[PDB]
Amino acid sequence: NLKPVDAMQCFDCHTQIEDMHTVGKHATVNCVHCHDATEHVETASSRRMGERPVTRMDLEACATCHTAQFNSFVEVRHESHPRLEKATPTSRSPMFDKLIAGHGFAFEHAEPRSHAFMLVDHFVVDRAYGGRFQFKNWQKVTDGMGAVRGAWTVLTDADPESSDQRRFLSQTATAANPVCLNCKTQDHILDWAYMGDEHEAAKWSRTSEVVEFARDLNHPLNCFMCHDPHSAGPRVVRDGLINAVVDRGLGTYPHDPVKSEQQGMTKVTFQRGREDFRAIGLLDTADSNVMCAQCHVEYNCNPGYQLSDGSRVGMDDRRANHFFWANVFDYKEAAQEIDFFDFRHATTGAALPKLQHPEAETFWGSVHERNGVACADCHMPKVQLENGKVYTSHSQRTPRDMMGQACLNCHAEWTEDQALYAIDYIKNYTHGKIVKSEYWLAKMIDLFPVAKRAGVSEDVLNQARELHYDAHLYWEWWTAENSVGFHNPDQARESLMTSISKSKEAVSLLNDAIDAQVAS
Amino acid sequence: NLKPVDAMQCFDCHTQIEDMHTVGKHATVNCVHCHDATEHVETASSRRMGERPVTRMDLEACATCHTAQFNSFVEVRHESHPRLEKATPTSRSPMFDKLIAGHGFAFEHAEPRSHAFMLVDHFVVDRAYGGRFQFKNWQKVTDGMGAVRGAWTVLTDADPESSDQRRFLSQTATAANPVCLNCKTQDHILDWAYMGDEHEAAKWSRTSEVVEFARDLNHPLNCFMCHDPHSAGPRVVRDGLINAVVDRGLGTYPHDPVKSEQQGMTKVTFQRGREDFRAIGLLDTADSNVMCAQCHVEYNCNPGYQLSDGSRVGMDDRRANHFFWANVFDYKEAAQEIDFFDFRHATTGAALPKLQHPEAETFWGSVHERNGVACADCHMPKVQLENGKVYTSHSQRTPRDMMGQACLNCHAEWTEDQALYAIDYIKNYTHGKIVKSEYWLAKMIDLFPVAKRAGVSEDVLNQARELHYDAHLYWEWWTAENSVGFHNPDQARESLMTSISKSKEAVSLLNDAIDAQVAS
Amino acid sequence: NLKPVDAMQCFDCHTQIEDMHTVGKHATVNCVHCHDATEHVETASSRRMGERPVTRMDLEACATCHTAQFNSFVEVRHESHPRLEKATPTSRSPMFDKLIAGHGFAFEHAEPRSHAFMLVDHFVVDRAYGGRFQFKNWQKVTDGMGAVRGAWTVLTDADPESSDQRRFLSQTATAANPVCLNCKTQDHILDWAYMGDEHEAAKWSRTSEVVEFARDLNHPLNCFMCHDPHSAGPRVVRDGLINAVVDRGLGTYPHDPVK
Ligand code: HEC
Ligand code: HEC
Ligand code: HEC
Ligand code: HEC
Ligand code: HEC
Ligand code: HEC
Ligand code: HEC
Ligand code: HEC
Ligand code: HEC
Ligand code: HEC
Ligand code: HEC
Ligand code: HEC
Ligand code: HEC
Ligand code: HEC
Ligand SMILES: [Ca+2]
Ligand SMILES: [Ca+2]
Repeated sequence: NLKPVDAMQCFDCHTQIEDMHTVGKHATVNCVHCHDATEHVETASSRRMGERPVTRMDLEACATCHTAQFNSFVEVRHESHPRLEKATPTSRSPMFDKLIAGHGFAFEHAEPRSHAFMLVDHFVVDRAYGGRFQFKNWQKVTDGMGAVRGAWTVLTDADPESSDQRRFLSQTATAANPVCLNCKTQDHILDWAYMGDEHEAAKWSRTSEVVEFARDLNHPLNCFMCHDPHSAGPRVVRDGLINAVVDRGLGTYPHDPVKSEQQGMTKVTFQRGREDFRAIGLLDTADSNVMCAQCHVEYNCNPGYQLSDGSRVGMDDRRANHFFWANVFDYKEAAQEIDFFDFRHATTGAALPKLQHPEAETFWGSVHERNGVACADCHMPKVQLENGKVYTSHSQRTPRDMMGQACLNCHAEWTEDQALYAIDYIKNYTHGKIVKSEYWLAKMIDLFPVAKRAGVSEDVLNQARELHYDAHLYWEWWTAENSVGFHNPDQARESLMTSISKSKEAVSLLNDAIDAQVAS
Repeated sequence: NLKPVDAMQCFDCHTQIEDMHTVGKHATVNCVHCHDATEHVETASSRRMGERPVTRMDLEACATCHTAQFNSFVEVRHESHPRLEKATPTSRSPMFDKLIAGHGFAFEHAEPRSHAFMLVDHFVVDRAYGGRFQFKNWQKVTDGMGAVRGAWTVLTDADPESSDQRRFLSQTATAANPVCLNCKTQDHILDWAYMGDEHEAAKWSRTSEVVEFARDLNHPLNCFMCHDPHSAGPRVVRDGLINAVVDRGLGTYPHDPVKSEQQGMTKVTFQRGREDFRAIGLLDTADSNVMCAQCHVEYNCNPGYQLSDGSRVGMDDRRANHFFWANVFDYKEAAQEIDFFDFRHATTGAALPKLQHPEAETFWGSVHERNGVACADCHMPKVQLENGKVYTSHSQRTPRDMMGQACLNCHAEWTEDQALYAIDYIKNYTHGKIVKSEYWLAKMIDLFPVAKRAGVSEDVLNQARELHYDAHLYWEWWTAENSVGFHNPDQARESLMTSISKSKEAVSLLNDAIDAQVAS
Repeated sequence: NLKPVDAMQCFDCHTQIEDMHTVGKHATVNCVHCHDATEHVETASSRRMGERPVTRMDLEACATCHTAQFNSFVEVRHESHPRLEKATPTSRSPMFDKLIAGHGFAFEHAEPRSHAFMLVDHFVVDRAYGGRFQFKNWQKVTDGMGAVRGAWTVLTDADPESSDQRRFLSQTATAANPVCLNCKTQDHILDWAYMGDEHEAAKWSRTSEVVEFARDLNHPLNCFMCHDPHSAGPRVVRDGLINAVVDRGLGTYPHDPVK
């Protein structure tokens, strides 16, 4: 049984915590729920930590008083098909392997499944750790609660004796690095300096051995990623997001200065040895658009190359942890502003960006976003109970599972079937354009070896490579983005038509150049 | 409240209407239900119209006394997936973009959905009006009743100030022309001369500005397309069909002179200034095979080219509005008889036909057609009511939704699951052959650039182009035709095997010619 | 196929119908839909009917243009349990027999079922006609559409040769009388004087032989009970109601003079 500690004693040294804790809705929640600080209190001074207190980061620390939210979070949506590869004819990107050739995603890229699995899925995907980590057996893939209890309760490491990234199976990659983990867990929140920069007080950083870092991490999507444990108020903890919104002053809604001001973020910095160490972003309001944008964004979390000179940009560089915080039509400019690209296409040699799940940036400017709707309205609605205390569902899943609460409450003119039909109209239309964009990209890509072998000049190949960048960007955004156009159908339409235009331009350029070589 | 007019006064000048109206089941239906003729009657002479009476073409004009039929017609089948592109791996024609390259359908070709949407879908498809028309917002896509009330109640025009066909978005085409509208609406039935020929009394014709014509049209599938408003008797109004069956004497069942005689059509012509202007085809019987053949047929409704000399055949030519009225094995001959093809393939340069939904011509000679079954038996059956006045369902949709009334009433030996399994056997088999036909067509198409670049002779390329015509015809008929072989499975099988044979012949020809060039 | 008649000619004598028909939403609906008046027009004067025109009272006369309303009306609710006696422990009035002893309802009083059956149920109930009328067989009890087509298409009379109310089975009663029928049909609307008073022009009245009257009646709940066929406007036709509301001045809402 827990025994309370005297928080006044802590507050003597922890003024920032005092100011948060005493004012919020956790003012009566004793520190012992999450911290074991006995030896810390015996040894600390006002500027030196002394013995490190233990801080609980398990979600059960919150589930004791918030079982409803915890249970809704950990529910596994069995209809979210697991380990479903996107590069197949029946999934999101039928020609993905040809289009992404040269990139680590060619090894495996599955559709997302329920949040409980995020950390385990990150660890076991074929592109991440060379196949080092596996579930203990193939039955464990169902065990959401187990994954939440801790990744290492359900996973095995092929070689606990080594800590290097290497292939354990031939068709795997070792793309994982420490930045990835920031969107899977915040178990490292006290051990990682802001942005993963080198820091005396940080156990882990962008340049750490990711296998060793992995072994230290257990829990997915900690509840405190969106809720300050001290004030219980809304926040974000993701460094990349704070950096974009606050440090770079882009604001929470870069396209709406007024909304950015009303629904803003306040950066709170915590120090170690009186030197800035870590930060959180306190939100003005409980704005799930910004909470979900901690992870559902396009980002860099990887080494890459400079657009200017093609030189390597390694994990040690700040750019290896970066939120572009730019919609699809501002993205090329945002990548130019940091002088960065992700990979060279294996066939065309083009410098290309790699886009990932840009839901937050896609949502900006959509009809729903403009009308003050937020992710949670459709994906974590309040529960409707005939007789019950209302709480917010933490199931984070498609509104198809709860259309009454997620759509039909606003769309009184529709039945569930009508609303589903509206969704399907958009997704079907968008998917048709994605498929057409891929057809044209693939047609362009296939001409590169023919052009090279026909003696087409490097100048013409480079012209086509520049078009490839744009054709790729304006296509890939939409296979990366999870709503298949729903979050912003007009933007998807304009973008995908732009992709096709670019590819058609490249096809015509290469075809003409090949024919001119043949004629000469 | 409507006030009746004295029809005897009209009949003094309108003898044809008198002869139809006084004899049929609308003999007691007063003209005021559909015509406002007060100023007309004040100003007309026996040969000069004077002020033009207003004629209601809205479906509500009939819904007042026939609500059951109207309601069954306007029902939206939400299971008929909307805006679902056919050129995707999960739809009807996975390799459609490669195979149709050079044709406007490459811009967008979706599966059909419920009839209520036909006119709006025609207006908004990407291949039709350059993206000029859109639904007012993405919610309106569900609104069948709204579309029926009028296209312009649910659509917007990007530029009401101009009337030219142009692209408003890059990846669109402007394939629409006035002939298309004849299979979407007959709001223009009093404003369009037979076949769309130029006529002093016709506001619109094949050569009209289609954007201006579009703006004048509102209602889909008017009830009077199949039912004469004066006699209430069965008819067709579609000029192309009347022209094939009656003018060209092909008959309602070209393969069965006896059935053509028993279930025939009588052309009734109406004049303006004592000159033939428009026509209808009165049917001997209420034969839905011929009613549905007003639209569910292969047709020309577009400019094209002559097979003989390759010269352009424009909208001004009669051939731009043409029902081939020929099954797949008679089609090449029917296209030769008018010296016509649709497009040149973008890759192979072959002159090719473009086939569209030839359900009527495919149905001929099938077991069901031979046994006197008609479209309505499977797609608009009589309602079965424990206690009720029976009426004919106007829902026009797959029999899967009403298997009791559409199949099982004739097929007493089967359960619903057995009947569905029989359908699926045919569709699965046919689809497998469609996919194989496409594989071979694509393999042939891919050899054309290789052959051209290897120096293969024009004589050999032209030989392969002639094979392409046939390979394409005997494949495309079946992606165009909506039943995936069900309407005539033996014919689909023979045709698709013919396609593959033709493609294989072309592949062998080109491969050999390429190898001979390489060896020399 | 119906052939329209000259309604203006009718109106030369039928001013009341003119004032209703020409103004309402049936102004375009020709008389031939509901009346066969050819011989009537040949023989009538404004003061002498001549040949009595035939008036259709069948609901099909309306169903032709109003199929949706007709079909919703005729649907049988199979969940409305049929012939369910109220005087049982599981129904509405477990002690009904004791309490109602001395009244004809003691012989049978079932729960209501769908409107399509009202006239046939009236005819076959044990308390009404001594058991004289039965469904043609026990299968016909399902046939709502049949009952609507006409009671005598689905019922049999045990003795077509007599017209007296008598028992045909021991535990029946003969409570039916002509007034009952006013809440089952209005096929007699042109043959019954207001309230069922004796009248030279009334074939039927309160004192008629109910068995003879019964045989003349076919259709349940005629559509025109609530809708005037001439104006299409809302109405009632039930004499007892008009008498209460108008003649006795009680009004449509006796507890609310404004309403
Ligand atoms: C019991 C000892 C608790 C533990 C452990 C945690 N929380 Fe809590 N929380 C608690 C109470 C009594 C309340 C106030 C309830 C009220 O509405 O009066 C809360 C409140 C929250 C809220 C809402 C805050 C707001 O400003 O609206 C959140 C988001 C919340 N708590 C989250 C949370 C998390 C993430 C925890 C684990 C770190 C957690 N709580 C622990 C009681 C208790
Ligand atoms: C980083 C810590 C994340 C935050 C914050 C949010 N999401 Fe997320 N989401 C994340 C991952 C890594 C995954 C895939 C997990 C896996 O194992 O595959 C997801 C998944 C979703 C899904 C799909 C769920 C399913 O049933 O398939 C949805 C609908 C989703 N995420 C929505 C969402 C919303 C609305 C958020 C703010 C409340 C949110 N997520 C936060 C990573 C993270
Ligand atoms: C936050 C900005 C993220 C970083 C950095 C990484 N991931 Fe992620 N991941 C994120 C979200 C919001 C989702 C769900 C949405 C989606 O489109 O997938 C994911 C999902 C995964 C998955 C499951 C799906 C799949 O791709 O197979 C895996 C295996 C995964 N993520 C691994 C991964 C690795 C190896 C990373 C560093 C290279 C990485 N993620 C970074 C959010 C973020
Ligand atoms: C961001 C991705 C979230 C994570 C991780 C968690 N929660 Fe949450 N929570 C979130 C939102 C957007 C809201 C609603 C805010 C609003 O006012 O609209 C909530 C709400 C809570 C509450 C308040 C009571 C309620 O509304 O249900 C509690 C107690 C709460 N959440 C607890 C909770 C716990 C225990 C979590 C880990 C399992 C957890 N939250 C994760 C967003 C996010
Ligand atoms: C309602 C107006 C929505 C808002 C606001 C947000 N999203 Fe959404 N999302 C919506 C729909 C209708 C769909 C398609 C779901 C389907 O079943 O067809 C989506 C999809 C997602 C997904 C993929 C979910 C899955 O396929 O299982 C993710 C990860 C997702 N959305 C996340 C997301 C975030 C982070 C949002 C705020 C920025 C957001 N969505 C807004 C409906 C709505
Ligand atoms: C009421 C004033 C009507 C209007 C307006 C329309 N129709 Fe009609 N129709 C009406 C009647 C009374 C009948 C006869 C019913 C019977 O079976 O006796 C009809 C009949 C039809 C039929 C059946 C004809 C046949 O020969 O079997 C059709 C196909 C029909 N009506 C169609 C129709 C259409 C398309 C209308 C709008 C142009 C329309 N009707 C108007 C009454 C009325
Ligand atoms: C031209 C005026 C048509 C006539 C006459 C018929 N049909 Fe039709 N049909 C037509 C179009 C333009 C469409 C597609 C509409 C759209 O917006 O996409 C259709 C569609 C059908 C379908 C598919 C319906 C669905 O649920 O997807 C069926 C089954 C169908 N048509 C059958 C059919 C029959 C049996 C007809 C004679 C009674 C008939 N149609 C007439 C155009 C026209
Ligand atoms: C009658 C002989 C037709 C002419 C002329 C045109 N269309 Fe049509 N259309 C017709 C039918 C029977 C159907 C449904 C069956 C099917 O296979 O689609 C259609 C359907 C459409 C659709 C919806 C499906 C799609 O292709 O995306 C559209 C957008 C459409 N039709 C447009 C169109 C245009 C632009 C035309 C002139 C070039 C045209 N149609 C002519 C029948 C007939
Ligand atoms: C051809 C594509 C049709 C269109 C457009 C409309 N109807 Fe129709 N109708 C059609 C058929 C094949 C039939 C049955 C013929 C047969 O005897 O088997 C019908 C029937 C009618 C009837 C008769 C009563 C009945 O059988 O239900 C009516 C009153 C009728 N149809 C009305 C109607 C209206 C109001 C329409 C526009 C909404 C309409 N029809 C369109 C074929 C076609
Ligand atoms: C029963 C013997 C049929 C007759 C006669 C006609 N069709 Fe048909 N059709 C039939 C089946 C079993 C199917 C496949 C439906 C499925 O769900 O698998 C079809 C398909 C159509 C379609 C496409 C419908 C859709 O996919 O939603 C159309 C447009 C169609 N059929 C039209 C049509 C016409 C015009 C006919 C007379 C010439 C006709 N069909 C005859 C069954 C039967
Ligand atoms: C069915 C739709 C009808 C049409 C059209 C017309 N009439 Fe009618 N009429 C109808 C019924 C069912 C009855 C019985 C009485 C009732 O109120 O329901 C009648 C009655 C008459 C009478 C008798 C009135 C009386 O004195 O008791 C007359 C003189 C009469 N109806 C004339 C008439 C004329 C001239 C019509 C065409 C303009 C006509 N009716 C239409 C049903 C219907
Ligand atoms: C077709 C020849 C009809 C016959 C026979 C009957 N009715 Fe009718 N009715 C008809 C029309 C064209 C209209 C007007 C439709 C509109 O809204 O414009 C009507 C109207 C009615 C109404 C509504 C009247 C109102 O709102 O004021 C009712 C209640 C009605 N009709 C009833 C009715 C009955 C009971 C009939 C049998 C005696 C009947 N109608 C015959 C067309 C036709
Ligand atoms: C006299 C002509 C009636 C008028 C006018 C209405 N109702 Fe009636 N109703 C009547 C009878 C004789 C019966 C029983 C029929 C039988 O065969 O048993 C009924 C029955 C009902 C019921 C029960 C239906 C069921 O499913 O069991 C209801 C709910 C009902 N009646 C309601 C009702 C309403 C709302 C009316 C005005 C629109 C109405 N009735 C008129 C006799 C008559
Ligand atoms: C209108 C004021 C009515 C008169 C006069 C009669 N009945 Fe009736 N009946 C009426 C209604 C509204 C209902 C349904 C509601 C209910 O409580 O039953 C009925 C029902 C019947 C039934 C079926 C139920 C039953 O009692 O078995 C029968 C057999 C029946 N009515 C017969 C009947 C007889 C014999 C009448 C004259 C003595 C009689 N009804 C008068 C409305 C009215
Ligand atoms: Ca990226
Ligand atoms: Ca064609």
